[PDB]
Amino acid sequence: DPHMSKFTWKELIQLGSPSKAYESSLACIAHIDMNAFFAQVEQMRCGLSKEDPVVCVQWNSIIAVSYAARKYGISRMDTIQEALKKCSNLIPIHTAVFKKGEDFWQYHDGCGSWVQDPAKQISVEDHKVSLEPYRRESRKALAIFKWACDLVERASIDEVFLDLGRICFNMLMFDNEYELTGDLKLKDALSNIREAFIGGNYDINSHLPLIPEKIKSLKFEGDVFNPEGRDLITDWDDVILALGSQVCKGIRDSIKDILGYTTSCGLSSTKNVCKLASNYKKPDAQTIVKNDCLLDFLDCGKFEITSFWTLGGVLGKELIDVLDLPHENSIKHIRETWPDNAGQLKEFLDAKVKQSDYDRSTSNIDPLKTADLAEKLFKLSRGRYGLPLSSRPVVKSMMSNKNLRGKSCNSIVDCISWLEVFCAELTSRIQDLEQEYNKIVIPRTVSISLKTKSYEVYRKSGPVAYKGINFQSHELLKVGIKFVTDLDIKGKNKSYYPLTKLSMTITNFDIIDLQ
DNA sequence: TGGAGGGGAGGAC
DNA sequence: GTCCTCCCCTC
Ligand SMILES: Nc1ccn([C@H]2C[C@H](O)[C@@H](COP(=O)(O)OP(=O)(O)OP(=O)(O)O)O2)c(=O)n1
Ligand SMILES: [Mg+2]
Ligand SMILES: [Mg+2]
Repeated sequence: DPHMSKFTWKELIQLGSPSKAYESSLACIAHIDMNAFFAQVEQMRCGLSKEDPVVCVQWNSIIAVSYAARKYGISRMDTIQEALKKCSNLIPIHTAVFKKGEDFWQYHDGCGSWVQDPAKQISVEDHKVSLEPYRRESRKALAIFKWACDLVERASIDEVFLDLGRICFNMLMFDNEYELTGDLKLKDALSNIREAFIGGNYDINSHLPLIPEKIKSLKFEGDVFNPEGRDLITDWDDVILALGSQVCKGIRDSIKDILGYTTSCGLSSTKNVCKLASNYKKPDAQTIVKNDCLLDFLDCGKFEITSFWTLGGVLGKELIDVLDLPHENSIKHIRETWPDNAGQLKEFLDAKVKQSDYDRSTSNIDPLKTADLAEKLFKLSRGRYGLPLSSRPVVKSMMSNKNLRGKSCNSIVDCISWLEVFCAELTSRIQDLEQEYNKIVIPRTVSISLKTKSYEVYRKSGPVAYKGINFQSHELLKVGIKFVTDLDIKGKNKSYYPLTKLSMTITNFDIIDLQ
């Protein structure tokens, strides 16, 4: 019915449910990504400004580039020498490090491979990286996001998704202060829908009324992706998204004012579109993708099917083959080749996998789950694939890793020396989590993984005992030593020392709430 | 890249 | 039944 909204009361009311808000076509999701994160952390640690060309350095690689340094053409994974050729006033700052034989990490400022003095070197032979300064700042940001929003998923060290559903719903229905103009409040613009909601006489399966003309005065905060110049507010999804953009800006300002960090943000009805949108414009920007602009955005030429989370590896490449996708404009191709429903694509997939020709042992497509795959591709190609936000435990796993150069791990005694660093590092991380979150954090399972001189991988995992935080490092080392000596035996008569990599990972934890 | 963190399949136990 | 090994996803 073109006399009514495309959306129902059900879809609007479900914004107030944390468990179901994501499946609403009115969903309002934000993806927020810290700009040049490790470089910003170092900038703030060193009392530097947004104009200083900082780069964060790990061994000889630039692993984060401030926006000031980007103006010189410096890119992530430039070598430090390459970057110095591009910018005479560069401020390279090495990550913090642990020294082999010590049990604490620190910064050695003024030191690195670009320093002439051999007294101010940070040797790859005798140190390991600590990412803990970045992890600490990430946890501080997470606390601010969770204070502002009831459903936050940490997606990586510098990324979160927010479900703004409750905030948007509540603003839409109950906010009596928000002004659209000097003469018009949100409460008056929305008098019809609020009357209906408070009156309580709607049927959940009925469509909403067409939006009132007065709500078209509501503004989006940020950059609205709109190359075709479409009308900004035409249905209730736009209203919710505009309100969400106002809230998101306030949250991002809290991050900036409290921690000092600039962010980019993407706002849309789905996690996958939000993630693309947050990367569209940087630094310090919010890109908003309206439902009516989804195809304009997805087809702008920046993106392919492999741009979507889960599709950037081997499965994505198999799909390119299986679906005969072109090398460019694959998203539009999927949309137009199976234009009506996902059943069209499922039929195509079922035929491909039913062939005796198809190798189930090497494929990453589950032949029993082609309905799910077809729906996922069908909806992703339209910007309408809604995934829930998880919200994670305090920790799930914890790894300490050292890739080894030359003969720096040439025997079991060297292995154990590095394991001692790993155990000190992990125990310190666990202790910090226990204090910060008021928990008991108990490692249950440990995995040792290593690579030989010939790059062959050897792994072993198993249980670790628990005796309290004061014995944690010892308990971890006990298992580490057992596993490295077990693997040494397994490597007998084979190419082994010197190792090229050794790592320890606590792969399973128990977490106990206190208070 | 190195140095992370997430997640799951399936045979071993 | 759960555990261990190996593999695939991402920043
Ligand atoms: N392969 C990678 C990718 C990233 N990082 C680190 C350094 C980054 O600062 C941080 C977050 O990654 P992003 O991809 O968000 O990159 P930045 O925040 O540095 O830059 P942008 O402003 O483009 O987000 O993780 C890393 O160590 N190894
Ligand atoms: Mg970032
Ligand atoms: Mg990122």
